[PDB]
Amino acid sequence: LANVVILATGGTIAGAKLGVDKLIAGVPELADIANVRGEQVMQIASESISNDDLLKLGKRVAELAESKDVDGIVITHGTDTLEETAFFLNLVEKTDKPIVVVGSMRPGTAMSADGMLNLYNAVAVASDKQSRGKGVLVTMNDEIQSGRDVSKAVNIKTEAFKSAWGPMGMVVEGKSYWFRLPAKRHTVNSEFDIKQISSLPQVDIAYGYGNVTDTAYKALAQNGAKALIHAGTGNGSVSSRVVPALQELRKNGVQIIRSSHVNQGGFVLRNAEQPDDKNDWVVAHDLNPQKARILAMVAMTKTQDSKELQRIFWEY
Amino acid sequence: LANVVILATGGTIAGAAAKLGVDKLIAGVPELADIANVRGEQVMQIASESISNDDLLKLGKRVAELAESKDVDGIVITHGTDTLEETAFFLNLVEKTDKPIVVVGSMRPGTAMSADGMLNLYNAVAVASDKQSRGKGVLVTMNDEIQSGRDVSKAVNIKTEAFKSAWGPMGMVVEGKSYWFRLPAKRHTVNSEFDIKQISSLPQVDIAYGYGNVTDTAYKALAQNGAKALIHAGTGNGSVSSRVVPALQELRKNGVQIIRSSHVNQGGFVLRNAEQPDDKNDWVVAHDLNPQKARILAMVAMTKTQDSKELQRIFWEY
Amino acid sequence: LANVVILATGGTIAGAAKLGVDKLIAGVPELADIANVRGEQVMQIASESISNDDLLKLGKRVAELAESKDVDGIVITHGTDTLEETAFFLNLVEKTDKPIVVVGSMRPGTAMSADGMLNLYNAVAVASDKQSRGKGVLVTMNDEIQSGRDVSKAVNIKTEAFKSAWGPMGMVVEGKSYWFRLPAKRHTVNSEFDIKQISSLPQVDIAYGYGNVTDTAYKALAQNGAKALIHAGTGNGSVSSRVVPALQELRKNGVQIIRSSHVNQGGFVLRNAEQPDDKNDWVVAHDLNPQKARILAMVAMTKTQDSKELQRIFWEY
Amino acid sequence: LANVVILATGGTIAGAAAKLGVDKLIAGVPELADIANVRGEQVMQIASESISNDDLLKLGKRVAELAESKDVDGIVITHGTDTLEETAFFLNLVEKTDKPIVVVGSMRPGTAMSADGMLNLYNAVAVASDKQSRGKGVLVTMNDEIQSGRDVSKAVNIKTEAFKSAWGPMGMVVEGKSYWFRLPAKRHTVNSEFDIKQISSLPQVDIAYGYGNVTDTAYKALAQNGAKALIHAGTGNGSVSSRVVPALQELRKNGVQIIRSSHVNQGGFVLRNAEQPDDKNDWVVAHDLNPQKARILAMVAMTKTQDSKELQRIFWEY
Ligand SMILES: N[C@@H](CC(=O)O)C(=O)O
Ligand SMILES: N[C@@H](CC(=O)O)C(=O)O
Ligand SMILES: N[C@@H](CC(=O)O)C(=O)O
Ligand SMILES: N[C@@H](CC(=O)O)C(=O)O
Repeated sequence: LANVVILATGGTIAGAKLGVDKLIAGVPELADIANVRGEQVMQIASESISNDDLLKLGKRVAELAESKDVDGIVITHGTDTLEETAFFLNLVEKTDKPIVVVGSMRPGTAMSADGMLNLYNAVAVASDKQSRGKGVLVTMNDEIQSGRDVSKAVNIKTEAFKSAWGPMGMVVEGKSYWFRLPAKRHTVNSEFDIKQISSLPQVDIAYGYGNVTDTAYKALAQNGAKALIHAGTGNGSVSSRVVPALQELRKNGVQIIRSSHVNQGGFVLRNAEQPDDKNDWVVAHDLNPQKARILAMVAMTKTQDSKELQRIFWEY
Repeated sequence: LANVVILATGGTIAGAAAKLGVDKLIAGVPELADIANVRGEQVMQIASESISNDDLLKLGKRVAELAESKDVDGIVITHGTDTLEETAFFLNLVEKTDKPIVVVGSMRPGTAMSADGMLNLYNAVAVASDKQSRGKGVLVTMNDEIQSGRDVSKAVNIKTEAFKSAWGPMGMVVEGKSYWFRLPAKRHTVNSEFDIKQISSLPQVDIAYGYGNVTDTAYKALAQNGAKALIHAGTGNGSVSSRVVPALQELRKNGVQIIRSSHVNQGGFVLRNAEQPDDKNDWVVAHDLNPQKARILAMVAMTKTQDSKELQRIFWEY
Repeated sequence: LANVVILATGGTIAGAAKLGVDKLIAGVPELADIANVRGEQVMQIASESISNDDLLKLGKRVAELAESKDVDGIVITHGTDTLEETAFFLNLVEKTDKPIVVVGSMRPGTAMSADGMLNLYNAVAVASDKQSRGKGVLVTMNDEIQSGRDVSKAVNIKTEAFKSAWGPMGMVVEGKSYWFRLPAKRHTVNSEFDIKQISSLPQVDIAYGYGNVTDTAYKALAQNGAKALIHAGTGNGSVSSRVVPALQELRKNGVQIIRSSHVNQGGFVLRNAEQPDDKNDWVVAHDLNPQKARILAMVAMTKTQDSKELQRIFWEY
Repeated sequence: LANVVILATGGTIAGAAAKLGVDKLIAGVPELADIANVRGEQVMQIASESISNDDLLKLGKRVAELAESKDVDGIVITHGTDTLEETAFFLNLVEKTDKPIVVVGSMRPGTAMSADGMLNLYNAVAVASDKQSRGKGVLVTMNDEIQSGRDVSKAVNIKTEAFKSAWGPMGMVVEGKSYWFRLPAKRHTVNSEFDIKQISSLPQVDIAYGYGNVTDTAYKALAQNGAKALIHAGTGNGSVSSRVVPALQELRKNGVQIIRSSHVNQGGFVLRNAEQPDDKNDWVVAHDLNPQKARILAMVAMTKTQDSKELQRIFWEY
């Protein structure tokens, strides 16, 4: 049987009160499908995660990917920032070993609680040869989702996690069924490595909407942001009122990254709504504002060149 | 034939955004003359991502004058897509009329191959001319759909199907004809307690985003710059970082309404007292409304009340 | 507390369709907090094998419970395969404002993370709720309140199996109902149809359109007693060259021809667009998928044989 | 510039359906000259709902000779939307080439307002011309998307977003540029074991629907009239009424393959041995393939094997 480690971090799947040992006891069928062992990396509500928490989780994952005693890794996590952690690990963990991030929308105490099967399915996928080299996976709602572009898109319901580019597969009675492969750079073919990463630069997000001002953009840069993800309307559109503040912030050395709150499909096109070449801005392509923040943080451990940041938004 | 007035505000539907005047928009769709007697007004000429609260008030005031005119049966607003959903919701809350109000944009300018603007405008006029549209609240007619101005949202970039609601389209418009499948359940227009006739100004409301390692910085800065309500665009169920809760409690003590929305915009809603102790903090949940919609309702509402219980009731009924 | 009766019909919700209604209820003790619940076993079937006579029996029992002063709301537990056919049929023929809720599960209560427990809780919560009065028949899976009219089994395996092209009308969360849309189409109290009057349904069958299809399924189904054929066409109810002559002669010999599609996620079949329905005296099924259009074709033909009245019905329900 | 040949077959994309020649389709998109050296051929002029197996063989042999030509870089087929998905999957199985093959149609004719054909055709040529398309299998380029011809389906009537896949678009095409976000996982084109150069005819495969009170009649008449496989378009997970199981045991006993598909088409798939005992019956499940797509794959598989176990492998790899 495969050797799988579960790194627990908290979340509703642990309602964040249960320790990894009771999560494992909760799903006795795990022993039918893998030799499982757990660690408690942290116990948090994922809306409260820090950059310190990600670095600790990422270092611990790498240590396990380097052990020959570990065939696959499952991370139990809060749903609220599951997508951010999943994408982070996709960029920085240079391993073909299966990494599965999994949450639940209900606590194990609720009627029809989703955690038990989610965790069974995360271990099955963590144990499957088909998962090797696929990059980071999320195994909720009987789907295999890419950790790059899966997002918490529906509140309350168990089908919370969607990608604009579709599920890559499904998992049913412990069996993995593939229908698509990834096209963007991940894990083994990533240029980033958590091994070379000691700290993450500060990246914040400001929201675009009618009558918005430059207040959040200025205040976030004054308080440490090295890049601002603009969560614009439409195709990363920027108010004529705020454009001059973004110009001034870029000259001031802040990367201006044009994402959107248009998250079910499509992508932000360079030079369409704003003269990005002229302003030395970047477009976040299809990536939603919290995903763009992660790719921006990870990329700026390696470069501050707006041209290289654009290539990285076009490749990951 | 109904008397339909087209109010032009700009947008890609008038693009080469916001370069063609209403008379060339109308002259580009000669078939309008078959379904209605149309006339045009230029209310403004803007890229809608650049809208001000001043422009919104101006539009709500002009719509109100046309609605009470006996020579007007329906009103079409041509508009940029980027904040179409904000304007549509605003009109839905403040125009106390039964007459059809339709907001319409296009994802492609009229010069582009396979431009969506001509059929969109034809459909908007058809819908605004139709007795079925009366009393339905503000409607949006893109991609052959009749969408509620309340909860339809620009959810897909680039593609002509950009506008979605979590609760589906209410109907379709095909070859000029409206087909209804659902009716609105939330208060609007005729049955709203709000009225543009009594609204001349709007309180400042701003939005801040929730994500990993977020700080209280944006909330504090926005409140220092005049925000009377902060929309929290939370992760998950309006969830709030432990590092941010202290600042939201101070800001509420200071008289700033705290309204928990989310960036989980495909379905579901934010539940009172689930992720945060709203009753304890005297906060409001925004129910199913996305952050930009919650802003529009928050600021229409606070023309009338600062009581957080009334604001919660409004977020549950509108 | 509301008085709610559960009628059990089978389905994976009752899987180990092997569990009696008394076990289903006991397996959700929380039902005691939200209603006074009684169970009856109407039948114990896999819903893929349901018959017209199952439908009438279930409908006639629902009508008797609706007429009773001691019943506030009704829940039917049902297999998911034809849940959408039963829910539409009940929406057409039950003349009552009392809540009727149809419910199944995609996994048996024996499975890890079984969905049947919360589904039944939700069905009783919604059947108990005054908000449900006058709304027509409802389906309460995946935390949603779906219209029985146009909800369909659209996704295999997963618990979000039920979708409507027109979206969920609401949700049910911790036993409370949250409404966002109202039905537009005729249902229940405003229906011209009544299960009280119906003794037996006309025979109605369905044939599929596809490349290189022939007229064979259509003639064989009519030859074995179909009074109406639901064409499950490509595209906008499109009909092959090769099939149009056989459908014209069937119509000529009194078989109703109803143009549906296997294009089910949205849109509708438009009269006179792909085929000259006025000339052929055919009918379009509007938005209704083939199995839905079959239900409505059965109910409609208990009243009329006039193709124009059938088209009016397919435009109103 | 790339050499792209357009094989025209009819459809709404050529409507005044199937009335304009390939020259008029080329002339109505003058910008194609900017992106490729385009040449055409009228293969047939039909409403795609009337297509035959003869039409498919002739089109697959045409596509094969052109792909074999060193003066052709990519191929575009202009087609009716009703059976576009069947043709596309057919070609993705039988055309052993890394050269781009794009099937395209339109939901509105080019005379309608905001007609979708011009941009769809431009995009099909752009993708057919793109080095990124080589090796990807057959593509469909409608609604600014790049869809796999394997599993894209006409899922929405009337609207230009008609074509969807359960597994999402692979990419998008915007201002003639291709943007990829997934790759195919299933066997196609060059790694197919099937080849149009070896196929002179197709076995007869027919489709029958499952629903309440369904009987065995359709299954028996279709087999009596020549079917060698029946595609069972079941409720749920390929479920079969107990009124019908006996009839299908009989037909399989008499050599007719029985392939369990479903009318549950937005997601999941039909699981072997779950709803019916397929090992015991010697039946095949269609996996994620919808009934019309299952038929295509059955027909093509049945030109190389009558072994139900080999057919099931094929349903699992393609
Ligand atoms: N607030 C919780 C929600 C969840 O886990 O579902 C978390 O992310 O930890
Ligand atoms: N930025 C433009 C885009 C559009 O109209 O599609 C606007 O909102 O005006
Ligand atoms: N075949 C079962 C499926 C289910 O109930 O989920 C039935 O319809 O009875
Ligand atoms: N009936 C037409 C429809 C279309 O092309 O959109 C066809 O398939 O030929």
